[PDB]
Amino acid sequence: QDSLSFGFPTFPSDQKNLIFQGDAQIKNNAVQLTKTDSNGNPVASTVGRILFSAQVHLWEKSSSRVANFQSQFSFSLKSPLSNGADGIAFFIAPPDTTIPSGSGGGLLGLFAPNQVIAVEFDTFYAQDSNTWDPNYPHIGIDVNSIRSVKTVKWDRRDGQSLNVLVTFNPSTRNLDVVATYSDGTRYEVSYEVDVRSVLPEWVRVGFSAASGEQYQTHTLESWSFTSTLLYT
Amino acid sequence: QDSLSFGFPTFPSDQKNLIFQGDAQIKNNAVQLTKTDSNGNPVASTVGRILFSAQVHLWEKSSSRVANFQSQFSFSLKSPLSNGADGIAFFIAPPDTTIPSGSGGGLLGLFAPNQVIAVEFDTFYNTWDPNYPHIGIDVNSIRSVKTVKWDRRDGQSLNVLVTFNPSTRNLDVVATYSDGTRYEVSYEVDVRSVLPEWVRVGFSAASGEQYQTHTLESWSFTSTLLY
Ligand SMILES: CO[C@H]1O[C@H](CO)[C@@H](O)[C@H](O)[C@@H]1O
Repeated sequence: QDSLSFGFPTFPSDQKNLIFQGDAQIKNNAVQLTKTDSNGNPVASTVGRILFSAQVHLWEKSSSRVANFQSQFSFSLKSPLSNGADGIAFFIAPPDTTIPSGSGGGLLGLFAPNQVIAVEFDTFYAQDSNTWDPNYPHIGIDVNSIRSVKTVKWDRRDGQSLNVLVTFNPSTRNLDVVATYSDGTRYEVSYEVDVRSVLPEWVRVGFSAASGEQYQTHTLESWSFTSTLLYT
Repeated sequence: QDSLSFGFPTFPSDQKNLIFQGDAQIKNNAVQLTKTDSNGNPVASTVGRILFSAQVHLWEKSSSRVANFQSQFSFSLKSPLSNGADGIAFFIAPPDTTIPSGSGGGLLGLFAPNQVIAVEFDTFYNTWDPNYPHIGIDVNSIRSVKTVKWDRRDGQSLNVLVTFNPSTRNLDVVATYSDGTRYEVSYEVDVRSVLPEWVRVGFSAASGEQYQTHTLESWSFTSTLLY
């Protein structure tokens, strides 16, 4: 299909179109990307992801078309500890994408110790961190093997849902990210990217998250998406 | 998802979200539900269907909701015969649905010699005048619970709109040819009484000893659960 749209106001336990990978599963009408115990508390050493089942036709070389798409979602992170980790990310990858061996912790279940576009919301501390202040969490845009090609400082709020809207306009090639808490606190970051140079014509979209020695829940509460091929 | 929609203005050969069953395959940027030879001519004894891969949440008991959905599509039938058979149908069925054994010819690859709702366009020859083709609505194991006379036009595209309103439970069908000729039929149907909460949607077609192409040219669909 040239066009595809879907919306999950919530995530009841009877899901059919989600592909669960790792520890990802539905609990309390939400997708718990990372494992949680009997009490709803997060645990260490966990990675999980979900992908929508239908593949998205991102671009078509034969018609010189590229899709205009938008992904809106909300999540919340909760941790008994003072420094929850590691983060959650919205990503776009080849259809057969699977959790890379050894991609736990700060690798978010997305990178091995490739072809992908992702927007990560990190709360973990990084030694190097050449694109953001390691002393504070950040939102980062990932293009292929370049993580955080662009970032913006962000604040972690235990238990608070963050509303995010990721939009891509093939005309300007701008990948725009806007995130806000319920009080209106807003974070913005955008970067130019020709999706044709990093991703195949057909892809799958979803989310990934992980917790290494430090942990926190990565609760995806809602998600809507739309894509339409446009000439160009 | 509570809502799902997708659109196929055409059907290029590099499909990813279509479950092809039987002889159904892509040719000339269209779905050829029934088999055709090297010259594109229809052949006898063939059955084929397609289903969109993503399941549709038609209704939900927990929240007392039923979806409002619309399915628009266009198809054309062609045959060297003056009595091309047997027909094409848009249908809704359980996600794991497969072509029933011995469902060829007049059974359109939908019925065995059963949870489903379908709108069929029959050209072969009762709740209808066998003297001419007809559009029929099928509910569960009851074929043509209601029908309306229809005219087959070799090689001409028939645009169709099938809609379902949960408030009235009316399943409406409107079909037209490019000259404006219009055919319509509607029937009240509580989807909860014949289909499970999650279903797959698609098309089916078949030709027995009499044949014709069943070419699905385009298809758009949308569904949203409503209170
Ligand atoms: C101690 O290191 C581990 O835990 C931290 C915090 O969770 C991760 O960033 C890291 O990748 C390892 O998994």
